[PDB]
Amino acid sequence: DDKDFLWPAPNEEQVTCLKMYFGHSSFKPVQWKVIHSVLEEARDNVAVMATGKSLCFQYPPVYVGKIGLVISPLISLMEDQVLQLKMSNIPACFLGSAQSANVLTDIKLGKYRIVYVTPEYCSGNMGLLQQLEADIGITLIAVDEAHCISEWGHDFRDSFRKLGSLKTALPMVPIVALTATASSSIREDIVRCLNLRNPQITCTGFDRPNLYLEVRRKTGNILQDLQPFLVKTSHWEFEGPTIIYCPSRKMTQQVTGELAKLNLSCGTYHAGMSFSTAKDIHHRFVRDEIQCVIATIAFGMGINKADIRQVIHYGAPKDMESYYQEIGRAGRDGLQSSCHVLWAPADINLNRHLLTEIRNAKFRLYKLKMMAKMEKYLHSSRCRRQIILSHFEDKQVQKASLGIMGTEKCCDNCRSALD
Ligand SMILES: CCc1c(N2CCN(C(=O)c3ncnc(C)c3O)CC2)c(=O)n2nc(C3=CCOCC3)nc2n1CC(=O)Nc1ccc(C(F)(F)F)cc1Cl
Ligand SMILES: [Zn+2]
Repeated sequence: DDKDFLWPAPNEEQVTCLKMYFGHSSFKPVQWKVIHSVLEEARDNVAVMATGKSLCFQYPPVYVGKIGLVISPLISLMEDQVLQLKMSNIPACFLGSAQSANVLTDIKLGKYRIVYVTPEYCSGNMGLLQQLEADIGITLIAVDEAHCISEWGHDFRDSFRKLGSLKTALPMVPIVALTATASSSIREDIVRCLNLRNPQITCTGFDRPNLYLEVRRKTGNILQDLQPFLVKTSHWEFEGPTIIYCPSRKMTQQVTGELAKLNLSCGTYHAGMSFSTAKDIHHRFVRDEIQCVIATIAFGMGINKADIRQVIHYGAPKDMESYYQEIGRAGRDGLQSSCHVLWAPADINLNRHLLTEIRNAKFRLYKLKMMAKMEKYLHSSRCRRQIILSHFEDKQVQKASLGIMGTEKCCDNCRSALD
């Protein structure tokens, strides 16, 4: 199941390095997402993990035989990670003012794969980083406890604000900012204060008991299907901020057309609109000038909005992984939210036909497997949350979710099994 989520697939050399230096035979999907984006795209990342964090930033410099810099204020934990790396035959060291001249020389020569430094040491030694980059090449800079750069976080540190010059001093080096807080507002501050460019955001390890899951059959008559979600007001509206994800541009236009007849505060978003009208819809939704966005998969990434109360997939989703990213945008404030899929067998027939249009054979098989998992989820009588967590989350999140599973607030299948 985990291997199906890996896109693209790791090669043999990547797998051999993982077994030899990290004692693992396979990458976890979130680990692979960060690692692949660093190695192949030199992309900045924000990795939010609630508790295998170290592999994300330790594996890429070890694989390419270069240097990964790790910035952290947790001195004892850095010393322990240095020790664990050495026990696995990985040259690593903690570099600070008390280090020997002989150690800095081997760092300068590219003999150490991972170098741990405090933020204060890093701030006062930028020229050394420019020298390491020009002579050896820095694979990445990891910034641990990254929430410390935020003034509205719970642990602001003066030593962190100076890390905003890393991107200017080393423009080609990707930064992997790591934190254990899933706060949406702290994440936007991490991105801004570190000067990250189009960062890949990952967020994993958290159970989300505030997300109610439901799958229901459609009639195709749009208003008949959406009426149960609507509240007559003086016009009509949803309970709160809502996203309606559709499988095509035409469906976004038809759904928007029906809600516009009701004078509902809404806007359409798809990749066929002009840049200015897309920016307008995005801005109006985050400023709460519109309550509902009717969109294709093109809408969602980079949306800093914690109070999405409802996600509706109007039509069977085509891809299980995309569905997971989309529902993950609901209730980031921790308050009650709902994620509903309204589907019909005809949506699955059409989704399957469009899959034949993917010319790359390897990508078509990956998308076919994401589609088959989505179809199994839709037709299932089992707990929806159990299925989702089994595909995407670790055993501790699965174990932690056992409290909500089986109860009236879990999913539609737990509610039906109850009575
Ligand atoms: C889906 C991952 C996720 C997120 N993302 C949303 C999608 N995304 C982007 O849009 C995006 N991707 C790339 N680059 C940029 C710039 C982007 O914005 C990546 C981050 C995301 O933003 N958050 N926020 C949290 C919080 C957890 C606790 O504190 C509050 C907030 N957790 C997440 N997760 C994990 C999550 O949702 N798992 C989960 C657990 C149970 C169920 C269920 F079965 F029970 F229903 C369903 C799901 Cl999906
Ligand atoms: Zn359930």
